[PDB]
Amino acid sequence: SQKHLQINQTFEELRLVTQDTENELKKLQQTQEYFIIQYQESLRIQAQFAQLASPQERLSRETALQQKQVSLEAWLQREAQTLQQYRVELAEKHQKTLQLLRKQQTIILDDELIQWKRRQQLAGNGGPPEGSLDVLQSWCEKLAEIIWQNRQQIRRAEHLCQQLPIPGPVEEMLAEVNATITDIISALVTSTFIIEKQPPQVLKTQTKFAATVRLLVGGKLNVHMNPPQVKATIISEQQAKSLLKNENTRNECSGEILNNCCVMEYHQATGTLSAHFRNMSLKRIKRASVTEEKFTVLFESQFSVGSNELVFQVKTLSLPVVVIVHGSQDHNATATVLWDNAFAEPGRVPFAVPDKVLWPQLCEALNMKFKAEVQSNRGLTKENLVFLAQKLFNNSSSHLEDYSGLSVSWSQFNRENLPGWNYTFWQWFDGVMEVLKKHHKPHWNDGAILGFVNKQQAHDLLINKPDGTFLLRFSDSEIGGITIAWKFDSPERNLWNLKPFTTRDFSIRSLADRLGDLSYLIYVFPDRPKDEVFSKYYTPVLAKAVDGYVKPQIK
Ligand SMILES: CN(C)C(=O)CCN(C(=O)[C@@H]1CCCN1C(=O)[C@@H](NC(=O)c1cc2cc(C(F)(F)P(=O)(O)O)ccc2s1)C(C)(C)C)c1ccc2scnc2c1
Repeated sequence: SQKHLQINQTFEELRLVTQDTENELKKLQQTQEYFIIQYQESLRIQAQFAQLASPQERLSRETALQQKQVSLEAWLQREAQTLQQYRVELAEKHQKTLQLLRKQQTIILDDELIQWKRRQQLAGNGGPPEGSLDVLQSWCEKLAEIIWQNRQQIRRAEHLCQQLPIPGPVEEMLAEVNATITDIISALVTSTFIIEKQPPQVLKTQTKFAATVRLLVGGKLNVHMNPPQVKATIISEQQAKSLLKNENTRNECSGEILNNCCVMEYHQATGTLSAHFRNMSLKRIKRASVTEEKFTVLFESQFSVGSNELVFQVKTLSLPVVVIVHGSQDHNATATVLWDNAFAEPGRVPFAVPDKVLWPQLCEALNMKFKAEVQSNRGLTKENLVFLAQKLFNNSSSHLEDYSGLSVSWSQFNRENLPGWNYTFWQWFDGVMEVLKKHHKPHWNDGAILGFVNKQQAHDLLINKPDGTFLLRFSDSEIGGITIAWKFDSPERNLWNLKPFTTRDFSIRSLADRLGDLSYLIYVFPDRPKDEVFSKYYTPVLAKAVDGYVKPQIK
């Protein structure tokens, strides 16, 4: 990888300095224990002076006992300042380790984890998959091991201090180290409670749904031994906003979810601690445009780490969800989700989005969504984007760079209607994706549908072509309509436009079968023979058993 090597180098340095301070601490314990024994030897001198009944040998033993006393008192005094100096040195080393650790955690949590979440958010719009949490968990486990080893080293150092107090700067250094450890652990625990698999963002009521919540530090802390219950709740955008500023009622919810409790399972030979909610269902939704109303599944859990007196209340909000009830609401609910996933700013307050965006930014969102909806690598070309910009901005320019600095508001996108129509831009664009997705994925993928050309453009492309040359185009006046533009010289007219076919027409007779019926359609623009493009789709009429055919037979 690239910057991942520097992260791994910092982990190896943190591992080394943590081992060094463990070695210094064992030495500090031994120095203090030997000092305690030597202090008791100085008390043993005074008892020895009271044990000389004896006659002439009393003077010889007294002079030696006094010399031992002088040397031991001088040793004890030097050792007391050595104990002091080593405590300060150990505390300075712990401070240094915690500062390097804070910088490393900042990279993992505010950079790498945020990028993974942004990829997850964009995947909701058709973007490339976030990928596995394997390296994030591997990094978080190391942060947990290093913070924990350092915490138990400083608690051992504190215990040596309470057993043999030496007043001075050490107490303030230890208080500062304890405040630092407490901040690192809380940030790590609260930030590694993440949603691995988001619930659906266009959420239909009474529909079984799933979500997976994982705790990246579960394996390396005392959490997997007593796996906590995770509770899912649906809350409104306002309730989510109040929860973030801690100004909430502690129970506010906007509906009920069935099978909303789940105990995290620990998977050994992976180290993963996760709650797999597989059978959730929105039983009811409480409402305050319904299709613009955002909710979030709040996941919350409470667990302790290593000790009774160390409990965390973790909370994580899913990506905003639009709740629907009928299915016909999915199309408008999708626009709200699309704009949010694409244009949410980092560090925003629960579910704020920019009012307007630049046309190239919207292009990137529509192309991503289009490719995922039609399941093709054939997305929106520069010419398709120009056609869409012309429809949106009511502009004539055929140059994509002329739209680069133009902005599109949420209202121009899915509120106000296009120039002379009773529909919005999004309704039209989603009408195209829906008619393609429903019946024409292989035709779109094959290049059989030009689509994003206007009536005048189709006219100019077909004028000088042989009779019977045609193209398939998206209708301007009918949502989800596909119209045939064709050239065929006749006294009354040479360039023709067929009345659009919609999903109802396609359900009665497929596009390819209708094209096969029209004998005046001979070449698909530019020069491809019709049967070469559509014959694989023609229906081979099958005889029926009700008509006496005992075996499958084509008529
Ligand atoms: C009758 N059967 C069985 C057929 O399939 C034959 C084809 N057919 C027709 O001939 C229909 C019947 C009425 C006239 N007609 C036409 O096609 C005639 N054309 C038309 O009636 C029209 C052409 C356009 C083009 C657009 C447009 F370009 F897409 P837009 O971008 O929105 O401006 C919009 C509305 C119309 S109405 C034509 C060929 C001049 C004769 C037709 C076409 C589509 C449908 S959908 C349901 N019935 C039909 C019938």
